Order: sequence, then structure tokens, then C-alpha cells
Amino acid sequence: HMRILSGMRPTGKLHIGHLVGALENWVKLQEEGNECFYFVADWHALTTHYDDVSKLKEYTRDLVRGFLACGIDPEKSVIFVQSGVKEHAELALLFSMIVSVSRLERVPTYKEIDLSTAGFLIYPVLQAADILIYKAEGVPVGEDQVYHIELTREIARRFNYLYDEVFPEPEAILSRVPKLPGTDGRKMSKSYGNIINLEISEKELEQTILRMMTDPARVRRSDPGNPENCPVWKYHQAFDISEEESKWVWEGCTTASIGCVDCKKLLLKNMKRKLAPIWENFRKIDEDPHYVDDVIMEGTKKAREVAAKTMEEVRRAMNLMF
Amino acid sequence: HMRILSGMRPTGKLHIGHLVGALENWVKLQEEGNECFYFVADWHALTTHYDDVSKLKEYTRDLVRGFLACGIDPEKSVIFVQSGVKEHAELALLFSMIVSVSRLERVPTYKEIDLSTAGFLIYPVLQAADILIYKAEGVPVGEDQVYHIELTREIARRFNYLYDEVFPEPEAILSRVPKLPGTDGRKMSKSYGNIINLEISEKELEQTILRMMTDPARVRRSDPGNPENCPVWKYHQAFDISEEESKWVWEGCTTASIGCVDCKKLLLKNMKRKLAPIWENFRKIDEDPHYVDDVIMEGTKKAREVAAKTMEEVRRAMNLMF
Ligand SMILES: N[C@@H](Cc1c[nH]c2ccccc12)C(=O)O
Ligand SMILES: N[C@@H](Cc1c[nH]c2ccccc12)C(=O)O
Ligand code: SF4
Ligand code: SF4
Repeated sequence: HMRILSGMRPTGKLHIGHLVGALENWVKLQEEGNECFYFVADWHALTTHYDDVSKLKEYTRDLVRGFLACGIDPEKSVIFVQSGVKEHAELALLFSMIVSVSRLERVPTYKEIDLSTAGFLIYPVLQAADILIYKAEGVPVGEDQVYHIELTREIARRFNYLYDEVFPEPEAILSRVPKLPGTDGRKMSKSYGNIINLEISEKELEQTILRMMTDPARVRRSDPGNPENCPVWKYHQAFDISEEESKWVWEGCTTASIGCVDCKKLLLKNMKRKLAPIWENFRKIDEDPHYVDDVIMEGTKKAREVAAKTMEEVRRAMNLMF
Repeated sequence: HMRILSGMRPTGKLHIGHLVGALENWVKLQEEGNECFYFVADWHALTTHYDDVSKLKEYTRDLVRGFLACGIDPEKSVIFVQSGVKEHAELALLFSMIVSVSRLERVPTYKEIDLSTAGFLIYPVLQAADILIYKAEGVPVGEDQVYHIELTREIARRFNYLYDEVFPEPEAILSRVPKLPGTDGRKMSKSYGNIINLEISEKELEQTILRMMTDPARVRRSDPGNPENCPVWKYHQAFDISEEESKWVWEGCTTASIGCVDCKKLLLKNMKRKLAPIWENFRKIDEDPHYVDDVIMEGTKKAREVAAKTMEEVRRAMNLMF
């Protein structure tokens, strides 16, 4: 029974990849009954997108609207916006005084990802503030983000040592969910036009699935394919294909006894099954205008009072006046 | 008629050097009737002294007590503590997103002054926040600190350009006051035991002045000296030696017709003249316990409301939700 913390940067409309990776895990942690703190990391959006803020406020709200459509329940999780919890800035600043420049340079997520800014360098320090300010015990993350969890633990340890013992050492909760490719085999990116937004229509989903990439081995209908080399098959898994349906595809495809059209019809049925409730939810949320604003203010108010309680300790430990 | 901003790090009891350099200029700017914002930079104390915070809160208060004893009047200046104005942390963080790592590395005050920390690198960004958050027009500084004013102007310009025009470009107000050496010729440092605290007693001042270094040329009483090579002479200037008294010293010393004892008796009279009111003031302040706490809360409350007004603009310009 745990204190979970996680966040997402508002960079746009949420797609299939945010859902089957991150958000489903978030909802699973929520339903298992842990104390979940989930937020829109709007200040992290600035570390990389300080050149285009024209849609930041708007994307921030949309991200919260999306969390909600996907099952993030504010009656049981704390949902908030990073920029509203001013205490994160203060802790980030305070932690920056105990972390070396070289240590931030070693971060792989750094040198791998304009971005020559002080802000991008201390990104992980801010991320440590986000996690440690709610004294989180678990942080759901994909293998890619593990290095930021290790630093946070170091920060916690160096802090507890130099001052007083205030912070638990948080641990990563790794996703088993495999990364989903784009609708055309390659990685998901907006520039490749291979993305599927959660808020797509049935006609547009129907058309995106039908022109989707299949195993290039199947030049003709009579040519058998190999689902391991097929994006459609990868999508079948993300959308809860039954043991029966998967034997049908596998034996169908490999024996060249089903056509990809039929195979995609099955993905459509299953992916529409997962999306229909999310689509309904987007409609229910919009009919109560202010529902999302109310959720944001209430949620951020709650995150704030937890954060403030932690800062009282932090300031007392560092012997600061205020 | 201007908006003046400046601060000092609480590193200890204030001495002669804080008074005749920085504080006298502060009081002069105050008396000329400018809008002065003066504060204890307790977070900057952490950039260098994160290893010894045991006396931080205590030194912070003492620094404010000292500002007051020296004539910083809260009925006309805004006196506050940096850590109490949380908005500084937020602006610092926001400015860090628009300043390069290399630009912070170029800062001479950096590579010239443990200190391998992220916090020490972004020190000037925090200092830009301190200055630009009150939209200051003038910042009193010694030649040494000029480079931090130039960066702040760059930050302001890059911000106004990328977002909306929120900040004036502040300018440095350079001290004419020459640096005062220690009581033994060399630079002032606590490790050389050549410092004179403002809160010294008459007996201790009397004794510190009498054993003070004189021109080594005066081996004997009959040997003339050269006041330009004498620390006592340098102190005479900081303590408002009259044209008459200075002709007496100069002709006395160079003609070997006065003795250093007599010369120091004159420094004593004059330095005691400047210190007696400050000493009385320390007594008047202490008889009203809470006077300093009241001043700190009232002052910081006032700095906060100005700072918050500036942040509303900053957040609106960067299109952040909160
Ligand atoms: N940009 C970060 C956002 C973030 C900040 N703090 C976090 C804590 C946990 C997870 C994510 C975060 C990310 O995508 O990971
Ligand atoms: N350490 C800085 C303190 C400071 C922060 N902001 C400032 C603005 C003006 C003057 C001083 C400051 C200094 O001594 O200069
Ligand atoms: S039958 Fe299905 S798994 Fe096989 S290549 Fe076609 S779309 Fe892909
Ligand atoms: S007479 Fe005065 S100025 Fe000359 S060496 Fe002595 S103390 Fe110094």
C-alpha cells in the first residue's frame, strides 16, 4: 500500500502510446489502491519547448482532461499541475546546492537527447524535487527513465546525511509493457505521421488501421507472413487479444489462410473496445464545463498542502529562516 | 528618483568593511529618496556554505539587526529575507531555461572563487531573479560584482524578446569608496584576525587601533613615514578626516613631527564618532525584542506583494497555467 508519484509533460494530444505504456500502469497503480500523485509537468515542458509556449497553458489543461478520460480518478488520486505547486521550484533550487555539475553531465538522458541551457542540465534536479517533495516510495517508469530515479536516491541520501533525515529513498516501478511502434513500423513521432490520437473518430480509426503496415513478406494474399515482423500484430497485444483470437491470427497469418483485411478488422473491434469508453468519457467531461478546472484547483490545492508540510521539515533541517 | 535593489549574504557579524563600502552607499541611496529594496541573501549563503548551516537562521537575523543599526530605515526602505520570497526560486528556475551552461561558465566571478555544484553555477541566475523580480533600475555594487549585472541585463533582454516585454534593463551603480585593508595591511579575512566588527567595545576598539600596522618605514620615532603606505592613513579616509586634520597627519608623518600614537589617537576619536551611534542603535533595537522580527515580517510581506505582481506578468508572458 504505497505513495506513488509520476508526471507527464504537456507536449500535445495524448495518443495510443501514452495510453498502453504510461497511463494504463498509472490506472493499475491507482486501482490497486496506492496513494497516487499524478501531474502535468508543465515546467519540464519549458526545458525543451521554451521556444514555443503559445500552446502551453492549453496543452496543460488538455493533458489533465486526458488523464481523466483514461481513468485517472480524482476521487482517489491527487491530480495536479506542477507550476501550481511553487514549492517544487524552491526544493529544486535547494537540491541544486548539493549536486555537482559533473554528476548532472553524467546523466545519459542528457547527452543523448536549444538544449544547451542551464534549465536542461538541472532538469533531473527538478525531477528529484517532484518525487522527493511528496516523499514518494514508487515511481512508475519505462527503462529509459531509470537513471533519473537513481540520482533522486543520491540526492535524498546526500540530503539526509548533510542535514536531518527527511526523505525516503524512492524506487523505480518498471513497466513490463513493450513499446508500441508507429502505424508504419518505425518509432512513434509526430513528424512521421504514424501516430493515433486517443481523440480520433471511428471513421478515422477505421481508415488508419486499414492502411496500417503489415509484414512486408506478404506481397500477395497467398504468401504467408510472420506476425513478429508485423506492426498490426504488435498492436493486437496492446489491445487485449484473447488466447483464442491470437491462435486464429497466428495460424491464419503463418499458414496464409486469413487475409490482413480480416486480421485488421479484429484489431479494429478490439481497439474500438478499449477506446469507446475513453471517447464517451471525453464527452461526459466536456458537458460539465469547469469540471476540469475544478479538478485542477482541488487537486493542486491538495498536492500543495502535502508539499508545504514537507518543506517545513526541509527548511528546518537546512536551518533556513523561511 | 529610482527603484534600487541590493543584498548581502549572512556569513557573520558585520565589520568596518561592510559599513564603509556597501552599507554607507545603501543608506546614501535611501536618503536621496529612492525606492530601496534591501535583503539578506540567505539562499546565496547556501551556494557556498551548504556544509555549515548551523548558524544560518541566526546569521540571517543578525544581518537584519545590523542593516538597521547602520541606518537602513524600514519606515522608508523595504527590508527582507530572500528565503521568505518564494517567488525568487520560481523566477530563477524559469530564467535557467533561457540561459546557457557555457554563458554561466564564462562568468569571471565563477572560475575565480565544494564549489563544483549546480547551485554555484546558477548563482548568477538566482541573482538575476533577485534584481529583475522587483524590476530594479539600479543596483549598488563594487567593481567586482559588475559582471553579474551584465548577465542580468542579457537575461532581461532575452526574456523580453522571447515572450513579452516585462523587465527593464537594470544598471550598475558603482562604488567610489576604495576597499579598506585589514588592520595589518593585507586583505580583510577572518582567518587573518585583521577584522573589526561593528559591535566591538570601546576598550577593544582602543586596543585594536593601537596595535594596528603603520608604515614599516617608520622604524623609529625620528624616521619619517609615508601615509600612502600606511593602513592607519587608509582608515583615516574611511572615517571622515577633515582637511585640517589631514594636513596635520600628512605634514606630521612625512616630517616625522608627530608620533603614530598621536596619529592613531585621532583615528580613534573619529572612528568612535562614527561607531557610537551604531552602538547605541544596537542597544535601542535589543530593548524592544520582536522589533527585528516585526521588521522582517513586515518587510518581507511587502517585498512579496511586489514580487507576486511581477510573477503574474511573467507567468502570463510565458503562457504557464499557474
Ligand atoms: N519529463 C519527466 C516528467 C517528470 C518529472 N518528475 C517525474 C517523476 C516521475 C515521473 C515523471 C516525472 C518525465 O517524462 O519523466
Ligand atoms: N551574493 C550576492 C547577493 C545578491 C543577490 N542578488 C543581488 C543583487 C544585488 C546585489 C547583491 C545581490 C552579492 O554579494 O552580491
Ligand atoms: S495477417 Fe495480421 S499479423 Fe499477419 S501480416 Fe497480415 S496484418 Fe500482420
Ligand atoms: S604617523 Fe599616522 S600615517 Fe604616518 S606611519 Fe604613523 S600611523 Fe601611519
